Amino acid sequence: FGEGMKVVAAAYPDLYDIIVKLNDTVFTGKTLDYKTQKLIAIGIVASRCDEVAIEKQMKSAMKELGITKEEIADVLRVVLLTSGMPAFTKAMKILEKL
Amino acid sequence: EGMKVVAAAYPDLYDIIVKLNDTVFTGKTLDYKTQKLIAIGIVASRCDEVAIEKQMKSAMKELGITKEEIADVLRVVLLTSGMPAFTKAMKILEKL
Amino acid sequence: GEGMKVVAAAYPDLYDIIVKLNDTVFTGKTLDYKTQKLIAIGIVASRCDEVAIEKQMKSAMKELGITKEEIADVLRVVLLTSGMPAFTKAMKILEKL
Amino acid sequence: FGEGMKVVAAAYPDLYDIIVKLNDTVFTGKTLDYKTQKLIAIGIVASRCDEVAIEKQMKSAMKELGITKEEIADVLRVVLLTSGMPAFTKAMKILEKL
Amino acid sequence: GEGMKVVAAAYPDLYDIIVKLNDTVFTGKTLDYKTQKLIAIGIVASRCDEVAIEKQMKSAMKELGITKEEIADVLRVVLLTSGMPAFTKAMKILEKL
Amino acid sequence: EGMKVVAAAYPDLYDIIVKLNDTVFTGKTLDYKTQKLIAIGIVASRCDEVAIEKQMKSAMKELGITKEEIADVLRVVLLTSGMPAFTKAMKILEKL
Repeated sequence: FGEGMKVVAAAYPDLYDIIVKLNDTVFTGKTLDYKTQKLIAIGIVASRCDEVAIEKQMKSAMKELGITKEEIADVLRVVLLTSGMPAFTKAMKILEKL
Repeated sequence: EGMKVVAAAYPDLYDIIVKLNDTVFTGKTLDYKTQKLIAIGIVASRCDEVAIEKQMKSAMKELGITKEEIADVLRVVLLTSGMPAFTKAMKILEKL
Repeated sequence: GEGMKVVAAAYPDLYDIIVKLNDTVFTGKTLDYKTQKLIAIGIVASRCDEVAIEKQMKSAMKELGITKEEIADVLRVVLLTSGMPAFTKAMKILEKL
Repeated sequence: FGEGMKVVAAAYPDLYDIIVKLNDTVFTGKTLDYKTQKLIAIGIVASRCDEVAIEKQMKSAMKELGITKEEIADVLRVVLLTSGMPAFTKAMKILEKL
Repeated sequence: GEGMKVVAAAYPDLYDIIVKLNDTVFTGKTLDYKTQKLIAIGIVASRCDEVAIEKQMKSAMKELGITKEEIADVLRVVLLTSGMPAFTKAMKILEKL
Repeated sequence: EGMKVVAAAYPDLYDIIVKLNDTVFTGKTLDYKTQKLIAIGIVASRCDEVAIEKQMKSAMKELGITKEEIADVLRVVLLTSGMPAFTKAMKILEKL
């Protein structure tokens, strides 16, 4: 996890621990694999305005799971349809710079 | 219907919407099912219950996407978007 | 609205400022009220509150004689800026209005 | 918790349990009391479009904590300033009907 | 934009439909392009993406000769529909533009 | 400044914004501090980092609201709004 979660670990250890368990359970799908769920997470975050959140989801996916920029771009096609040009173009620019 | 009126009244707009849809869902590497699961996650992260119900229903009917698959998407909605979105979407799923 | 009827009854200072806010917002330096009301439609149509969308559209048509095709021109912008879910919800609302 | 959470209890017991722990920890503030936090929760939910979520937060607050409609109305004043007339008027109407 | 330059290079079919979408959206049945572009400003100003806001405003001023007071009339509507945070962010963007 | 320009260019608008603010924060029963904590929660549930940082800074400076109090608000943001909003706001808080 990123800087935000390290602050939580420092400030509120028990809350941190419950968040980690939540995260680990969320990403233990019954049918969908972790890669698919992380692609979904990218889509959701990219549909909103948090540029740093978008960069971090994309970076972690590529680093941790080996997700490609081509796979991310396919996620962004869905962002365009669901969410419009502003979200799409912002996300595409972030992907390009990664 | 709804798009049925767009087709009749605004044929150019309708034609470009059909093409936008078709092109979006012609992925370079991810398949259509994966893209539709992403679409469900995005819509479920918001408050439009109709979009959510419609998105889920179409996915199940058109693609054979399962309720368990949808629930796996909703897990991600909880983490990204919080309890209200998650519990609303789970209630919707249960009625399908 | 029902919301505003009770605000007027129960919270007269808040109601007073709300009316004045509305009046001042819609007293543009350059843009006319029709243009501003079309902008308002676009903004609420870009979001998920069906009631707000139906109310902005219905008041526009009633107050200003705005047509469904004019509202649809607004919804074109909603599609581009906001995506298919917002567009399709708002277009169904418009059609049924 | 409401119908959504009962579905989660039925479908995913371990996920349900982690959510309950998260909830209980979130509402164990270090300084702010539970009433204050629930008023904040009303504000946040009311700032968005989920009418059912708004009705449920308000109902539970009034039932569980004895929060008044006058206190909720003061929350909604802040919703107006932060979020605009649509959110304010929708929330006020829901409060009125409660 | 940078986003669109790479889409054009890498994804020509998607780029093609995006351009056509834009062109069709901004070919209104009744409303003119200026009105539609003001609506677009209002919608993106109601949300949190500063880049989109700066881009819509800058293109409006450049393409259409839209003035800061005209944009401010849009922002009046943003305040009413969307609240102080959106209004103040967008007004600062406008002022600095 | 930003509102400083509004004051000069659009005096009626400015005057009504000041009154809206003042009236909103004249609660019938809740105090100003409680209302400002609510405001922090609402803004933090969204993506505008500047609004969040400004809201927190003003609250601490104007009202003596503490970082621990702000963190208690952010707990509610996590539950209502998810991890991204929570972790972003915690990162902002840490720098204040």
